[PDB]
Amino acid sequence: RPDFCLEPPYTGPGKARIIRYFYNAKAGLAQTFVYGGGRAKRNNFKSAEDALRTCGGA
Repeated sequence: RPDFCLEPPYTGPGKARIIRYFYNAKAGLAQTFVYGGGRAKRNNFKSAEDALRTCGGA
């Protein structure tokens, strides 16, 4: 599994409220989070389906 997939989400310092997806380590689900619009980390997807294709598999 890529090495960023089990990290908590990262809002960053931006002031936007963009609804992105992260792969939730505990649950194994794609979940929404509020992204601030800059300085993303890699557990940050535009859709649930992208989060699962990248992070869902062991």
